Amino acid sequence: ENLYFQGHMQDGFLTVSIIDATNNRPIQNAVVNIYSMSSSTLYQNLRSNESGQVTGLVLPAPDVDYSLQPSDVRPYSQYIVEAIADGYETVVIEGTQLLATIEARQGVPMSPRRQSELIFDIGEHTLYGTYPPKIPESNLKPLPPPTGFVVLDNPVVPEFIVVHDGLPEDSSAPNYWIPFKEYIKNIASSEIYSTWPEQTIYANVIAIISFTLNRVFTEWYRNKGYNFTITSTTAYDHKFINNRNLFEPINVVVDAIFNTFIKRPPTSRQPLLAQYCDGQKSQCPDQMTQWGSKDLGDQGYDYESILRYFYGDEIVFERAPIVSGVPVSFPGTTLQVGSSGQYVRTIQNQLNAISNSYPAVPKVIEDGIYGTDTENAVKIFQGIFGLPQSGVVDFKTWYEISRVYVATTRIA
Repeated sequence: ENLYFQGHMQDGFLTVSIIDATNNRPIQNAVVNIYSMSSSTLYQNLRSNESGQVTGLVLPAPDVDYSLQPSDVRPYSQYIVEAIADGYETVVIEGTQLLATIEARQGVPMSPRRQSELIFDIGEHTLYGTYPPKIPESNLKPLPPPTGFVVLDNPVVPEFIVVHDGLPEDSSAPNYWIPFKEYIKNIASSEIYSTWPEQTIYANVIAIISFTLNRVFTEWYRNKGYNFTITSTTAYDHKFINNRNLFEPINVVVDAIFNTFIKRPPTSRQPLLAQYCDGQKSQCPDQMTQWGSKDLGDQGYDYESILRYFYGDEIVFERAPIVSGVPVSFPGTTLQVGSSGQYVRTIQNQLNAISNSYPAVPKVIEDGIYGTDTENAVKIFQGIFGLPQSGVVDFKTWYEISRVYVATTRIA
């Protein structure tokens, strides 16, 4: 006797992206099967398109209401996604998590080669499952003295994070090189539900970035003699799940503010080691509660006041330099039809390169004039990587282009 009948299901959406793990190139015409979780078929023999994608799948998901309050019911569905493709070792993803009204994006990296298969398993979301609580720890850490290079004396967004999938002291756990923005998206997809108010996603993603960039900037684990940047566990850091699916509302937020962080006191060099907790299973004062920032989201607060409410009035928001592996930075003005010059020529040069791996991206004359041709290439590109198809190269589209350009021009 809930709102409806117990068992009621809504539509949540899915897009599957199949990429060759050795060169990041999309795989076309792979088979994609979907199953449920007891387990039975739902979709059979889906074929990936020329961008390696099968888009717009529709899958049942619990009532969205279960993800807007603390609940005993799992607020998301779990599915199995199977990718098969000739020449490639098959990949099964178990536990792909679907939220009603929202697009889940599942990435499938396949390696080239007989009867072996890769199984990635996605555990329970931290807001639902039970995970070891976060070992308490100080918010500010010691630093080496300033070398006087200012960019070196202050946080910069690295290009990669080296994640240790296990406790720090378990030397047998694997280390993965994750691109920064895919890292933050993976943490956020397990820490919050993307059916949450926009301003609440922003404020939680900035806490995640402050934390993560404090591990990077203080070189926490290297100066303790480990060969990694952060671990995947909830006790020392936050829950990272290799190849879990990301969510569209979270991806667009991160694309937009992935270099923004908290400083407290405002004179800090290092970003605040911003810590949180859900706020039902566990309390944590002087810090942020995930469920508590949802309330303030519901009550219409913006993100600077959500964070200032949990961490204090005096905090300031900083934007860190970004190493993207293209030695040009976004110039601070959106490029669009009409624009001209070297930044436009650089966009067109990157998109043409990308289009050798993603032929859906039509080619453009590389002349430095942002014409209809370029706006159409940017709209198709945006559409492939889950971005609003404004056809406009603002900050978030700039670094997404650089990210794919590098990912596909790296080994081949």
